[PDB]
Amino acid sequence: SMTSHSWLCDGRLLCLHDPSNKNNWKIFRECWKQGQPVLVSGVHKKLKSELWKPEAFSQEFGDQDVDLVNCRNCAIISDVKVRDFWDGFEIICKRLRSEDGQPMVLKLKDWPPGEDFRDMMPTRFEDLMENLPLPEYTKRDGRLNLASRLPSYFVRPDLGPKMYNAYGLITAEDRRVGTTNLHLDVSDAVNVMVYVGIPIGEGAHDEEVLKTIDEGDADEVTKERIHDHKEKPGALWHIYAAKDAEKIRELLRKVGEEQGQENPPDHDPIHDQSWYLDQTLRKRLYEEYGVQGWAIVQFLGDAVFIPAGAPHQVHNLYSCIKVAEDFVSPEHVKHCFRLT
Ligand SMILES: Oc1c(F)cc(F)cc1[C@H]1CCNN1
Ligand SMILES: [Cl-]
Ligand SMILES: [Cl-]
Ligand SMILES: [Cl-]
Ligand SMILES: [Cl-]
Ligand SMILES: [Mn+2]
Repeated sequence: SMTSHSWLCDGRLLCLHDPSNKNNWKIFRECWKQGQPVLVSGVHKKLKSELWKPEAFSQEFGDQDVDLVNCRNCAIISDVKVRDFWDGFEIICKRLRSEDGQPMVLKLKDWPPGEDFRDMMPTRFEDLMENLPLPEYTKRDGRLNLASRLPSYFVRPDLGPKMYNAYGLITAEDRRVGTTNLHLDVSDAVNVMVYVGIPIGEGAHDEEVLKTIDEGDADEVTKERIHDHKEKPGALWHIYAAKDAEKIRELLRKVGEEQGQENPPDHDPIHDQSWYLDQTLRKRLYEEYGVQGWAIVQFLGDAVFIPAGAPHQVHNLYSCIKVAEDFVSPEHVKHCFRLT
């Protein structure tokens, strides 16, 4: 009952349906050469589901020391146990509370740390790397991944993968906050949604998630994946073409000045990783600068391909475990060159 692919974002986004189809490159490479992001669905069906549960991470690693971020105000919670994060992932009555008694929104910072994923979790590492889509691009030694083949005239990505773990944003005020603020990377990346935790306690929180997707500018086919197929939505992305990055910098310098920030005329608001483009800012970008983006809802098992140089931001709808691998495609190697 499956086709090779379909379109999202009104024809502007390729969606591949079979993550292990040996002919995916033939559809992928034209969209990719044009600087577009790409979605691949179904990767969860390829993985060992018991390796990707929050309860297993808490049991195996719960005594490690970590720092957390309060997503609502960017405050750092220093030197707590990683079980203090995992045990509140889905069960809200266990979640650390603010001084005022609210269940907090928390991101687990840099865990596993640096390049340690493979050493700490060798079985997770194997399960992910063996099941990544477009493997000639995405595997450490794929024929179309230049990462291991480039001289020092190019910025090379760290050894991955990297895990991205954070709770869902909850309230109407939370609609304007990012999980990961607007930034860009000089390498390509593939980001896989390996687990979505839809809570209980303040369970009945479904309604604010629909208003967020709608105001997020999501297309009508993406709204159908909820109501028709009952797939689990993880996170709302906005991605912008690499060619539009300077126009985005101009908007954010004008807004920083309007808000009384005192910045030099050359400072880089995208590198600062301090902005989240809310509905007001995304409309201003379109109307005042002529820039359109891609609004993407990443469901359980969706792999998002983010092109080198493309500004992007992430807003978790529910609690998410994401795992990402950097790579260097020949199509986009210009973005990591250190001259001209
Ligand atoms: O994966 C499938 C599949 F399950 C069914 C089909 F009719 C076509 C494909 C595509 C994918 C890329 N090229 N073959
Ligand atoms: Cl490009
Ligand atoms: Cl492991
Ligand atoms: Cl491939
Ligand atoms: Cl961030
Ligand atoms: Mn990134």
